[PDB]
Amino acid sequence: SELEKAVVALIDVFHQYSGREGDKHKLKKSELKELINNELSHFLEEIKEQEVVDKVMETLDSDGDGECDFQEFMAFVAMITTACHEFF
Amino acid sequence: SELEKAVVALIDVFHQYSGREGDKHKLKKSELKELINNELSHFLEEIKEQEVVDKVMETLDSDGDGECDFQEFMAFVAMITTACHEFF
Ligand SMILES: CCCCC#Cc1ccc(C(=O)NNC(=S)NC)o1
Ligand SMILES: CCCCC#Cc1ccc(C(=O)NNC(=S)NC)o1
Ligand SMILES: C[As](C)(=O)[O-]
Ligand SMILES: C[As](C)(=O)[O-]
Ligand SMILES: [Ca+2]
Ligand SMILES: [Ca+2]
Ligand SMILES: [Ca+2]
Ligand SMILES: [Ca+2]
Repeated sequence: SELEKAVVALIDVFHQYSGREGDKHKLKKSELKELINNELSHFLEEIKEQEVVDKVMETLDSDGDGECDFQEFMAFVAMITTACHEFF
Repeated sequence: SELEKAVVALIDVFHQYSGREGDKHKLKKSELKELINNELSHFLEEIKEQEVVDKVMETLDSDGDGECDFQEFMAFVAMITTACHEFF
């Protein structure tokens, strides 16, 4: 179904980005930035400044380790979906 | 992108199911049951018993109003994705 498709897309995109460098299970700042810029260009403004990279991670980073893990990525997804859900 | 596709699929599926009866913004038990049975047949066992319908809603229903709203649907999605994410 389309829902099952969306579930595996969420898994797949996190993984193409998280596995690039360092911890293959977490998104560092440069990997988060590339995900947003390449994969969310219709929902979010392109990130061009280091201070925005820094602030975005600061916001997503619930447990405070400096990176975005899968659960944190999932909360980020829920935020965008809710924002899109109620624009309409 | 495939991620933006997944975001709009999440919105769309909740809405086709929630708007069927009563509150057009919330999933009652029969609407939740149909969503899981029709749209999650590869991830979850088909629900055939009222006690399972009752227990599933009890689990998803964080604020205690007897129905599943959008934020609660989003937490349910995060649970299935995490379960699927780490099966592999
Ligand atoms: C082509 C679709 C564009 C039409 C549209 C839209 C729209 C309104 C608000 C958002 C959005 O996702 N923002 N996310 C935020 S503010 N951060 C969590 O997206
Ligand atoms: C065709 C794919 C089947 C292969 C597979 C798989 C798989 C393992 C675990 C789950 C799952 O989503 N369970 N969700 C639960 S337990 N409730 C929150 O799915
Ligand atoms: C070694 As690689 C292509 O996952 O950065
Ligand atoms: C009136 As209807 C087709 O949204 O249940
Ligand atoms: Ca990484
Ligand atoms: Ca973190
Ligand atoms: Ca309803
Ligand atoms: Ca509820």
